[PDB]
Amino acid sequence: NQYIVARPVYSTNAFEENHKKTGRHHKTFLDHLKVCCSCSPQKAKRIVLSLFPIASWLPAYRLKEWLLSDIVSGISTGIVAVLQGLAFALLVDIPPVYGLYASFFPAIIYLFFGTSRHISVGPFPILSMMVGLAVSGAVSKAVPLLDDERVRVAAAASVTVLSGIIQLAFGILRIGFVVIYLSESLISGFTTAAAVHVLVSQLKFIFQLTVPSHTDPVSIFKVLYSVFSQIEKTNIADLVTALIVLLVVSIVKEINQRFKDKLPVPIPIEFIMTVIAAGVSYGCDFKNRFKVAVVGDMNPGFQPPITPDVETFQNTVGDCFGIAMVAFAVAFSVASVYSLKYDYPLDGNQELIALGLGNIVCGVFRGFAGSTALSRSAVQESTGGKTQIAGLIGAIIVLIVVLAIGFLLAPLQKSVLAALALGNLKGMLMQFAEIGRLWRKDKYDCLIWIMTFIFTIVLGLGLGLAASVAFQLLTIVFRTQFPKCSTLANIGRTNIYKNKKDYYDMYEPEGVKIFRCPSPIYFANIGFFRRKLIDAVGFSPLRILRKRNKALRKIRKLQKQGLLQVTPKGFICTVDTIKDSDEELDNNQIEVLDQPINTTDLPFHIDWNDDLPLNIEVPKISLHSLILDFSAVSFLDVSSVRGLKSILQEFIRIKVDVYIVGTDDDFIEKLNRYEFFDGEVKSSIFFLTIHDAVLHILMKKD
Amino acid sequence: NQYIVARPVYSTNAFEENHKKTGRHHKTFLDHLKVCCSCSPQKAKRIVLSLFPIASWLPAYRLKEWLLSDIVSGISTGIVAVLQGLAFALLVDIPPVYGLYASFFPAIIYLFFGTSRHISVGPFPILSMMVGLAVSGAVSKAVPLLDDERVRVAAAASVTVLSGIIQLAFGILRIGFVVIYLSESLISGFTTAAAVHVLVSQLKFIFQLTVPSHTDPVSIFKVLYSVFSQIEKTNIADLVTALIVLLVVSIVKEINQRFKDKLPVPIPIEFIMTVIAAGVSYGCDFKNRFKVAVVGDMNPGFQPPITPDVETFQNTVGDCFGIAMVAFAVAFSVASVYSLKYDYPLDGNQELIALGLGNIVCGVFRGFAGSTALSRSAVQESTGGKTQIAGLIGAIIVLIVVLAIGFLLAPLQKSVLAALALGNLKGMLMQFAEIGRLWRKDKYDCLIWIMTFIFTIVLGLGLGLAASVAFQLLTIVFRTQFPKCSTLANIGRTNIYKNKKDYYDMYEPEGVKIFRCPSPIYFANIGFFRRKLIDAVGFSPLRILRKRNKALRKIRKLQKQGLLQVTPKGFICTVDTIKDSDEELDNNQIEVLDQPINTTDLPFHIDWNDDLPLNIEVPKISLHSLILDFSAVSFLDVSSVRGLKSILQEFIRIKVDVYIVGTDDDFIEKLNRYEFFDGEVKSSIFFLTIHDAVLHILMKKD
Repeated sequence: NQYIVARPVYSTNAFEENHKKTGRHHKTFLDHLKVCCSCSPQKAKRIVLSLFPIASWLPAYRLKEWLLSDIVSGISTGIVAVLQGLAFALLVDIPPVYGLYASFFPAIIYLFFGTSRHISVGPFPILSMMVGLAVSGAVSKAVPLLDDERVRVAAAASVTVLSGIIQLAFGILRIGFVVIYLSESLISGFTTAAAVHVLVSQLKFIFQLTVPSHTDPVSIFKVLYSVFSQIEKTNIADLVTALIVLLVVSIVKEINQRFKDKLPVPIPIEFIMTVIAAGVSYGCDFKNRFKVAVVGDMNPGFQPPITPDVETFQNTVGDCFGIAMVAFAVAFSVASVYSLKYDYPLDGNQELIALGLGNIVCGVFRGFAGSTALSRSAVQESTGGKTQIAGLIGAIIVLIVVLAIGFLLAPLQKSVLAALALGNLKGMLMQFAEIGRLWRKDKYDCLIWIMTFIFTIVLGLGLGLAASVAFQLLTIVFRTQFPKCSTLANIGRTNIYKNKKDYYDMYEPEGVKIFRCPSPIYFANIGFFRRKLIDAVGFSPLRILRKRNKALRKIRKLQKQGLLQVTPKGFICTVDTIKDSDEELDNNQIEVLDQPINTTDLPFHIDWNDDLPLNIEVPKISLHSLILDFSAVSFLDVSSVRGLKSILQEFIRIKVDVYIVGTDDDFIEKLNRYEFFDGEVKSSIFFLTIHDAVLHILMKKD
Repeated sequence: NQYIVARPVYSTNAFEENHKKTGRHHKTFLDHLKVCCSCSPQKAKRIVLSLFPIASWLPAYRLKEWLLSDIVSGISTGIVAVLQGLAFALLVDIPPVYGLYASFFPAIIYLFFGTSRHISVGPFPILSMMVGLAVSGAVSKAVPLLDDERVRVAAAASVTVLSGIIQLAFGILRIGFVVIYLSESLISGFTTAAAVHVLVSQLKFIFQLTVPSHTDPVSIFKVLYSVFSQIEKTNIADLVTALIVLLVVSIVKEINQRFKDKLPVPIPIEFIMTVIAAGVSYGCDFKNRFKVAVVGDMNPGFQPPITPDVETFQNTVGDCFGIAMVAFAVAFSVASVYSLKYDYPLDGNQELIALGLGNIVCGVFRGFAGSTALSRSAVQESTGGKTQIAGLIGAIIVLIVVLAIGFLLAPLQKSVLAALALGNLKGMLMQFAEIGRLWRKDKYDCLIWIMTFIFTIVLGLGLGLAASVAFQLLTIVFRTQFPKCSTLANIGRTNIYKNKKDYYDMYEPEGVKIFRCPSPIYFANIGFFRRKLIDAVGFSPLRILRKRNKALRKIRKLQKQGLLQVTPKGFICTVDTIKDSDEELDNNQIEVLDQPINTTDLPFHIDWNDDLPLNIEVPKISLHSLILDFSAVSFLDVSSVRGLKSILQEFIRIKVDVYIVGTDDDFIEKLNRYEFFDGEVKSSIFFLTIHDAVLHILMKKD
C-alpha cells in the first residue's frame, strides 16, 4: 500500500565513496593459457570418455526392459531405410546400390561416436539434390554409356569425403555453436522452397521422360520447360501406378495418426505396397508389355576402396561448405527435440566429430553424404526404440539385402519409388501458412521468410542460403535505424517520469529538459540521435557559440577605439552612435569563432541573456540544464563515443550543465578505456536516477 | 540534500486506471498515400526550386565581396585539373586527351544541379583504377595497336554511362541514406589498402617497363612479379627524373603547411616543376637521346556523340554497382566537412541526381567516371573559393588546352606525371597508426580495420568491399552473443539494488530472486539467456513438475487399492510399509507428466515442500517469487517471444510468481500483438520498478 523512502541524494562518485567495494581479479591470458596444459590424472579420464561415448552408455544397459523394444524398432527402421536409400540414389543420378552403401556405413560409425539416442542416420532428399547439383558442375569443368556413370560415381565420392573433412575440422576447433546464426523463419522459408525443388525433380520418373542435367541459376525453370515441351511422349502405365500408390499411401498415413492410441503398432503401408507392385509387374511382365522402366540387376557385394581426387576438390570447395552446414543444422534440430522429451544432455562438438568421421568412410567406400531424416527418425522413435541398438539392427537388415537377397527388387518400377518420395512432402508444404501468421505478428520476420523463399527458388540451394543469411543480418540494422526518441515530464509530484505527450496534467521544471533514446547508439544511428536532440531543445549550440564569439569581437574593437566606457556598472557607450558591419573573415581565419570564450580581461560578468550595449544582438536561450536518460543504451562503439563527446563539449561552452543517468557500473568502466574524460568533461556528471539529478539542480540554483 | 518520497505501490494496470491518458490515433497509410500528392500551389514551386538549385543562389550573389575571390580560386584549380586528368588516364590505359574530357563535362553539369559550394568535381585515383579493371574484364569476354585502343575507349565510356544511371535511379527513389551502412573503421581500412594498389601501379611508368593487363583475384601480386622479373631493362633517365621531382614537391609541400599564415598564396610547385621539366626535355632532345617516353601529340577538339553497347552492359553489371557507391560515399564525406565549417544545408538525394547526370553526359562524349578529390578540393577552398562560380573558371582553362594549347605538352614525360600522382598518397598512407589506437580503445573496430585491409589486398577492390560490409554486419551479432547476466541485491535498506558480488553487507529477502540481462533478446541469444537463468535459480522447473506429476500418480494408485485412506485431516496410510513400484511409461504416453496439476479429487491441500508418506520422494525448493529486470532489453522478435512464454508457464505450474519491471508503454503494446497474454499469463505481472514489486510481495506473504 505504501512506498516510503528517506535517503541522501547520490551521484555515482558519492555513492562509491560511501560503500566499500569488493576486490576483484582480472584473469590474465598467460595465466589463462595455463589451465589446459596441466592434464591432472582425473582430467585425463574425462577427456577420453567424452570422445568415445559408447564406453559409458553400454555397461549401463537395462537388458530386461530395453532389449525386446529395440529389436522391434530396428526391424521396422531397416525396412524403411532400404527403400529410401534406393529412391534417393535415383535423385543423385547414379545406379541404386550406392544408396544402400550410404544407408550402411555412417550408422555403424555413429554407433561408436554419437551422443543422441533416438535419430536414424542416413540420407535425406534435400542433401541428395545438393550433391547431384555439385556433381554436374565438376564434370562440366573437368578439363579434357557406362563411362559416364563411372565419372559421376567418382565425383560424388570425392564430394562426400571433402564435406566430411570440413565437418570434422569444425568439430575439433570447438565451434559447435554456429547453429545460432540461423533463425526459425529462414529455415521455414528455405525448407518450403527446397520441397518445391524436390517435387519438380520427380516428374521425369512419373512420366518417364528424358531431361538434361541443368545447372543454376534458374535451374528449376529449365527443368519445367524440358518436361512439358515433350508432354506427348508420356508413358501411361507408369502414371497410373504412381497415382494409385500415392492415393493409397496418403490415406493410410492419416489413419495411423488419427487412431494412434488404438493401434498396437503403426501399419507398414510402404512395405506392403512395394510387395504388391513388384509382384504384379513381374507376374504380368510389364517390362516387355507396356515398356516400363524397372530397377534391374545390382552387383551383389561391396566395392573396394578408392582414392579421392584433388582436381575435384579444387572445383567444388564452395559447394562442400554449403553441404556440411545444411547437414549439421538439420541433424542438430531433430536431435534437440528428442533430448528435451526424454531429458538427457547433447554435445554439439561431438556430433560434428561423429558425422564427419561417418561421411569420410562412406565416400572412401563409394557412398554419398547424409545425416538424418525427420520421417525415418519418427518411425524409429514411434515403434519404441530406446538406444542405438535399433540402428545396428537396421544396418544388419541393409547388409542382408546387399549381400543375399538383392535380386528380389529387380522387377520394381521407378514410378513407385518416386511416388513414395513425394508422399513425405506434406509437412514442409504446409509451412506456407506461416505467411499469414507472421504478417500479423511481426513484419521483419515475414520479410525474412519471403526473401529466403525467392532467393532459394531463383538462385540455387547453395547461393540462396548465403544471400538469405546476409539479408537476415541486415534486418537487425533495419530494426534499430530510426529509434523513437521522446521528452519526459513529471506526473504526480513524485519520482515518476513519463512521456510528455501521453498524460493530462504533466509538469516540467523551468530551464530543464529530459531526453530519452530507447536503443544502443552505434555507427548507424548517431546522426539521427544528434538531429533529434537538436530538434528537442529548440536550437543549435554551435550557432549560439559562433554568434557570441562574433559579438565579443565587436565589443573588443569599440573598446580600443574609444567608443566604449568599460565601467563596472556596465557598458556606457559615451558616443551613442555605432555602425553595424560584419568583419569578413577569410577562409583561413574563420575557425577562431568555434573557440571557448575567455573574459578574464574584462572586470565585469557579461550576461549573455540580457541586452548588450550599442545595438549589438545575439539570440537568447531559456535552458540551463539537460538530462540524458541512458537506461536502454546497451553499448557504444568508437563512432558513437566520438559523436557524443563533441555534443557534450558544445553544450558546456555555452554554460549549459549536462547530466547522464540510468547506467550500470560496467558501462562507466568501458568509457575510461576510450579516453573520454578530460578537464572539460568530468565523471561528476553521472547520477543514479532522474529524480536525484533534478533535486541536485534545484538545490544548486536556489 | 534529502531524497524524500511517500506514494502508493503501483502496477502498470493500476497506474493507468488513475491517470487519464490522451487521445491517440493510429497511423493510416491511406492518408499518407492521399495527402502526399496535395498538388497545391505553394507546394509545387517548392519542388521545382529544389530540383534546380542555381535559380535560388545565383539571384542573391554578393558581387562586391565574392567576385574577385572566385576568379583567383578558379585559375589555381583549373591548372591542377589539367595535370591530374592527364595522369589518371594512364591508370585507365587510354590516350591522355580523354582525361581532359572527364575534367570538363561533369563540372559544367554540377553548376546547375549541385547543392555543395566548395568541392572540385572530376576524376580521382581510386575510381580510375576501378574503371580500368572493369574494361579489361569486358574485353576478355566479348564475343569473338590502335585498334586495341579503339576497343578500350568504347568500353570505358559504356561503363561510365551505366554507373551514372544507377546513381540517378537511387536519387529519384529517395534512397540517399545509404551512406549510414559504412562505418568509419571500414572506410579507413579500405582506403589504406587502395593506396597500396595505386603505388604498385605507378612502378611501370617510373621504370619504363611493359606489363600485361592482369585481373583479380590477387592482381596486385601478379603485377609485382612482372615488374621485378625484368628490372634490368629499366630506363635510368626516367628513374632519375622521377626521383628528383618527388623529392622537391614533398618539401615545398611541407612548407605550405608549416608557414600557412605567412603566405598570401600557396606556392604552385606542380605547375613550376612541369614547365621546367618540359622545357628542358625539349631543348636537350631527351626522346631521341635517352629514349624516354613522352605524352606525344593530341588531336585538338572534341569527339562526336557515341552510342552505348548493350553487350557491354550485360558483362559489367556487378562492377558498375561498386563504382556508383564508392563515388557517392567519397563525395558526400568531403562535402560534409565544408558544410559544417560554413554553416549551410546539404541535400543527399539531389547530390545523387547531379552526379548521375554528369557521368551520363561525360560518357556520351567519351570521358570516364569521376566524383571529387579531397586534394583538389582543398586547393579550391584554401585559395579563397566562395561558390560554384570558381568551378566554372576551372573548366574554361581546360577548354583552352583542348581547343588551342595542347601542343605545348607534347615533350613531357610520363615519369613526371607518375611522380606527381605519388606525392598525394602521403595522407592516406599515414592512416596506418589507427591499428594501435583502435587496439587500445576497442577491439571489434580493430578487427574490422584489419579484415577490411586483408580482404581488399587479396580479393581486389570490388569484391573486397562486399566481403567487408558483410563482416562488419556480423560483428554486431558478435557484440551481443554472450551477454553478462547477474543477480541483484539490496544495498543500504532503501530502493537501491546492485550486483550481488560487488559490495559488502548486501541483503536478499528470502524466497526472492532478482535477475538482470543487459541486452536485447533475439534469435541469437535466447538459448543463452535460458541457461543462465536456470543456473541462477539453482534448478530446472520442468524436472520438478515431472517428478511431482510422477509422485501424484503413485499416490493415486495406492488410493484406489485402499492402502491409503486420504481422509480430510490427513493421509491415513493403513498399510504401513510398501515396496517401490515404477510405472515405466512408454514413448506414446510419456508427455502426460508435463501437464498442470489438478488436485480437486483429494479434498485437502498437498504441500509439496513438506514430507510425503510411504517414503515417496520429490525434490524441494525454497523460492516463491522471481523478478526480471528488463530496462536494458530494447526489442524482442518472434523467436524470443516464444522462448519467454515457455519459461514463464513452467514457473507458474510449480507455483512460483513472476514479475517484469522496468519497461515503457510501447514495449507493452507490442507484446499484445504477438498474442502473448492468455488465461495463465496475465498483464497483471507488470510493475513500475523493483522496489514496487518487492513491497507487493511482502504484503501478500503477510
